[PDB]
Amino acid sequence: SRPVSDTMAALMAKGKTAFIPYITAGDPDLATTAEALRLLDGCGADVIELGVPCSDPYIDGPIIQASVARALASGTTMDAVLEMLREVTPELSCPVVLLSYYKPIMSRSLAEMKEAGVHGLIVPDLPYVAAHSLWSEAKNNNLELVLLTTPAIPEDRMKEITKASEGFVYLVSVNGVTGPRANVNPRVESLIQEVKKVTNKPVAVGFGISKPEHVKQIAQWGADGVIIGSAMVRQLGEAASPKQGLRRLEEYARGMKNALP
Repeated sequence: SRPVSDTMAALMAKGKTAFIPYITAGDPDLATTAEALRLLDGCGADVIELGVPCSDPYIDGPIIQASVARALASGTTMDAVLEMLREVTPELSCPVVLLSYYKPIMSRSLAEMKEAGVHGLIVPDLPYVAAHSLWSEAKNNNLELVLLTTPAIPEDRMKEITKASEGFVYLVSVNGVTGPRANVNPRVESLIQEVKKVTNKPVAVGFGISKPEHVKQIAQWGADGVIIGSAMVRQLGEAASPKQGLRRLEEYARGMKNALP
């Protein structure tokens, strides 16, 4: 797979928004996760966000919250995920971005991760104190650390964020937690511009997106990518069964993909 920064940069040269879906590793089970990764890839995922479950996913609404509990129950662990990606990534044409809270990745060497074929990593609650640590650690293992910025971040810290991030800038669309939301926050419109004004890094928007008109709007506004999670879990994870679940994901993923062309 080509690097995330690379994948993002090629898209923007052709003036396009990246389709970046997100599912929870282990929901329903690692075996279903794999297959799902291929569907999304076959559907058009330019980048795939894979969530690693942890005991306290607090920057997550109830939909993902439920997705994690299932993940833990089925027996998913960081060790297992990578083992799963190691044999699956060589099949994926797009890079995979691992997403997990600081807790599960603090006392861990990032070598095993790069071995699994993972390209990027996102840590929502990354303490300001360990930020340079993880940062130096990621780049030493050729893992692009994707930092987030939300509406609450002042103009100046946002510039710093944009400068230290790698792969793309994860622009959180709201201050609340992950979850549906019927309308795209209006602040995102000007915020996108504000970010692209002080940085040439790819700018991707996340949180909320769960309808085509959302992807259509955020794209027209200039975003370089749209990240969609809760809406994607709601299809594969809450389905009455793995089988149906994958079907729904296929039907939903393709639908969100057409809203871009």
